[PDB]
Amino acid sequence: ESFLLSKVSFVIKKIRLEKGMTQEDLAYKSNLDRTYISGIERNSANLTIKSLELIMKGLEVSDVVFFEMLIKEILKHD
Amino acid sequence: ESFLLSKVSFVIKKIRLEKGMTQEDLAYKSNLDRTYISGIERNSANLTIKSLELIMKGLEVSDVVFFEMLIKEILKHD
Ligand code: NA
Ligand code: NA
Repeated sequence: ESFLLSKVSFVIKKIRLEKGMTQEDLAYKSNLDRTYISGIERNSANLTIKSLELIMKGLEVSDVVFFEMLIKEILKHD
Repeated sequence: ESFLLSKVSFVIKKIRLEKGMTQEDLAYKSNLDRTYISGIERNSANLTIKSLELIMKGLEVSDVVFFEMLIKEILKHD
């Protein structure tokens, strides 16, 4: 897993926890099942753009805020 | 179910999410299985004191902090 794949997983999980959400709440709100959410948060290699859009909606985060949090994580830690 | 039983379950879940843990992470660290953790989060009626001590250990919360969070929930919301 490259730094980018680990940090896409990292930012999904970080926002989910910031929001007080379980994996099962995010599964329900993203229309992707709980094993799929757990899998993505471990390795985001095969997460598709369509599924990332569903997860941003289920986190109630805009795409701009999600990608800004990702860029900050890359800049300050890669 | 009474406010007490609901609030034991609420406080367990609240600390679990504050610790960034899934139900499987907590099951593993408490030595109680995932279905047992999920059942007591729904309804703590049959949670024993010994299982509660295993859970507080798996959350790495002291019994004093656990019970102080429960009293603050009861006072503020009941
Ligand atoms: Na996908
Ligand atoms: Na559950």
